[PDB]
Amino acid sequence: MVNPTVFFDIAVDGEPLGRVSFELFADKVPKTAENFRALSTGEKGFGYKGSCFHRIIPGFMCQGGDFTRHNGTGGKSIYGEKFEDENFILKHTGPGILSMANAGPNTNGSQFFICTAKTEWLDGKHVVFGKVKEGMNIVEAMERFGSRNGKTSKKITIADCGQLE
Repeated sequence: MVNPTVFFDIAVDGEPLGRVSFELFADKVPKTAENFRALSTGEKGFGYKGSCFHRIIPGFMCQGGDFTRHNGTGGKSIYGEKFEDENFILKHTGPGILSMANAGPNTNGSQFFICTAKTEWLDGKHVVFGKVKEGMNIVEAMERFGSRNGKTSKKITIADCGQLE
């Protein structure tokens, strides 16, 4: 009944901002996004819970999301390392769609980005799946405290996570 949605919080130097959730096409990608459900509630035990960003570029994209811990899992696959690509029936739309940035060839991975601009010229190499349910108003704020080069005037941190519904 209905697709599972996950919420996310955006922090800035310890100060809260808002809340952004993603519907996620668990039906279009019954595999890659099928694991994210467990890596979003910390149920797998590997969940990072309280991470940050790596790079931010206002005008092109953002990228910089992982969950590498001392344990021994790292950012890649919740049930292994890499997995073949299921499909990309999902078209490239929206100024900030959800997908993933990995090697490309049979390696969906866990890496992902935000994207503040329409960049449908990346698809074809990775498996796209996701979107901006609600809270986009925040996705813009973070795209103003950064810097056109890599470094960010501020620092994005996570507070809590899990399943919206």
